[PDB]
Amino acid sequence: LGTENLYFQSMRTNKVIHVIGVHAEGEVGDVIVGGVSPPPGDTLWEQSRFIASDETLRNFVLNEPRGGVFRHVNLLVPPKDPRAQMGFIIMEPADTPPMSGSNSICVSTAILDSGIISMQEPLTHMVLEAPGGVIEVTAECANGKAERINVLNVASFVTRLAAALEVEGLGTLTVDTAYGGDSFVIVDAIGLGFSLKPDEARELAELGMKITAAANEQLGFVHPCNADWNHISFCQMTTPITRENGILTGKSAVAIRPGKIDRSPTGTGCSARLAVMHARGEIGIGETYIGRSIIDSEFKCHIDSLTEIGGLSAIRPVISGRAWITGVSQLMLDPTDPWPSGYQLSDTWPAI
Amino acid sequence: KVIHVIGVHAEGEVGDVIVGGVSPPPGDTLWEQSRFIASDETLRNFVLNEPRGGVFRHVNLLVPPKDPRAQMGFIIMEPADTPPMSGSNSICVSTAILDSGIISMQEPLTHMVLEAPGGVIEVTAECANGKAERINVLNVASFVTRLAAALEVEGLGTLTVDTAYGGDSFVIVDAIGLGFSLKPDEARELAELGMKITAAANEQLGFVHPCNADWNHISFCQMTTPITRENGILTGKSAVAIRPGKIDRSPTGTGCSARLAVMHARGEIGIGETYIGRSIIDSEFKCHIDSLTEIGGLSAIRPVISGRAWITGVSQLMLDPTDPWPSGYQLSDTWPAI
Ligand SMILES: O=C([O-])c1ccc[nH]1
Ligand SMILES: O=C([O-])c1ccc[nH]1
Repeated sequence: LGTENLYFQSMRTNKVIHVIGVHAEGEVGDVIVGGVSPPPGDTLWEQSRFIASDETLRNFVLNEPRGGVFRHVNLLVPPKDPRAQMGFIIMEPADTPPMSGSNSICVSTAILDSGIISMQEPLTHMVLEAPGGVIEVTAECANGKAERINVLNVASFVTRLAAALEVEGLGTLTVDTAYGGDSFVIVDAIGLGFSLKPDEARELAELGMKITAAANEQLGFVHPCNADWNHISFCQMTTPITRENGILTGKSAVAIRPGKIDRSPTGTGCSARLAVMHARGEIGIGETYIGRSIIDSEFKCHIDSLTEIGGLSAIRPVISGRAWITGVSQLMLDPTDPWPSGYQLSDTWPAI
Repeated sequence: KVIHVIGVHAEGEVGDVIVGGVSPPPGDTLWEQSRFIASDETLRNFVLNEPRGGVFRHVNLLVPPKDPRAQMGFIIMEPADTPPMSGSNSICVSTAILDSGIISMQEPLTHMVLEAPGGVIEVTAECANGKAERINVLNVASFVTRLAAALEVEGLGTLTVDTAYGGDSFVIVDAIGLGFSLKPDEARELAELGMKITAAANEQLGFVHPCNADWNHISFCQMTTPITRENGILTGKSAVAIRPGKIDRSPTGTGCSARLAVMHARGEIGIGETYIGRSIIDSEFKCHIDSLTEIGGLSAIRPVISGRAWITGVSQLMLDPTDPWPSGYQLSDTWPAI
């Protein structure tokens, strides 16, 4: 990657994990490329359950002093599904989910830019496996770089349309719940008094935690084909969709536990929102939808095809965005460091 | 274009060290060079802001020293300031310098002289098996500027505080009866209370260093619990609030220096007597007063701060010219707003 192979003899006793730093439309998605053995498990899903329950890797790479609550880190593993060329496990600050759009884009970009999978130009096609299923990727490549990644995400669908939700201090809200590769409660920000400007980030994150907590209590979440994913991960706070020079476009702020707004438009969020829109006849197959984030970054999306999941109408959405490499690192653990799993403090890692 | 960084923390507090890829800033003193870093902001934003840094990082730039006494210089980049000195960061710098081979390592002890923007510090590193395991730093002259001054703080009435310099500037206040324990899960509350006290101290008391007019504000609020003795050794805990709202994970070497100046002014500790400073996560700096001196008309001390650092990784930071955020960004969810 235009990087030097650095070596320091005084560090020879440290365990070492090789990471490529990346963000997609502003949202960090670092990629572990070396130093970590595939977790135990016959399925990728099972491997991800190990990562979630064991916690050792998660804490090492996500906690200060090496990570920070703004990071996500993805572990590359061999594919289990014969269709796939590479598997990956997504580690978010407080969850290990079935999918993540921005992180899948980071993974695709790191894999191709570093030569882990060979690059064709102008297009590279590959199949990756996430814990929540196989995804098909088309990378637009030029000059040895993967410039834009198009991801055919897993089946997305509505679980509740216009449900009532009681939240302390806010009375009764009307919300949707849906799956886009991860689970969402979706609510209008305008009625909550927000326009989704960047200076609102902390207030939106805290408001989002509260709404997601209420939704998990009152509504829950069921994926008809995944009995293991039974909670709402995210609160997606939206402003209404408009048409700009012919193209449908909408903004949201997605609150990630324990309290951080996605800097990207949230690929799973756009997938979920597209599922609601299609259910209400607000968009059809093929039509472009531009999702925007709190910092005005963008994903270009469309519905690729329709399908069905445990008898629910579903969509296969495409999410497209760009990622950029921010660095390469070797993470080390000195056996005498008194914080081998890092630490968490409420000043920089939101409590609760 | 690639910046080479050794990641380090000293007693929990991050102090990454840039060891290659960045030319020294213009200036005829290290202070002038640090002023360029502070005003230009390009390097600071790139290494401290997300997506590469985070509000919990500090990053140090090695440069050739301007002071003839020194062998290596460094510029400390903290989240909202580029200050004269930082104890934890000087320990990370010393550790990285020796572990990387930038200055040769002798065992069992290496002696070196470094230059921070606030002046020259003398370092003795305890080295074994090719590693610098413990760093002993003779910090810059430290002194009290006000003992037991009144400070009005909204919601708290009137506090009695000290202001002092330990290589950076402090308002020092007793946490007992302020209603928080010095515990990791009170970190956010303490950081916010600290910002508020520092703001009040800057408005009502201010800070002047006799030797340099640019060191003209109070950087930190040091919230203490009373001195005790543990395992026979005088010891005290503090939580230091770093702008824009983070508690030092180390005991704060400049804060220990300032507290020692107060203690000495009050006859609570003599020259050579060990004092252990403790942090919110119970990490430790072993300190003592080495000697006495005078700064302008002020009585002052030369304190030694001792701590251990550990390498967290080695990194190469890069910037893609099409990246829309070449200076990163700051958002209030993870980077506390002013
Ligand atoms: O893009 C996404 O789906 C995502 C989830 C969390 C952060 N980004
Ligand atoms: O050890 C210190 O002096 C320090 C200042 C800021 C963080 N640590």
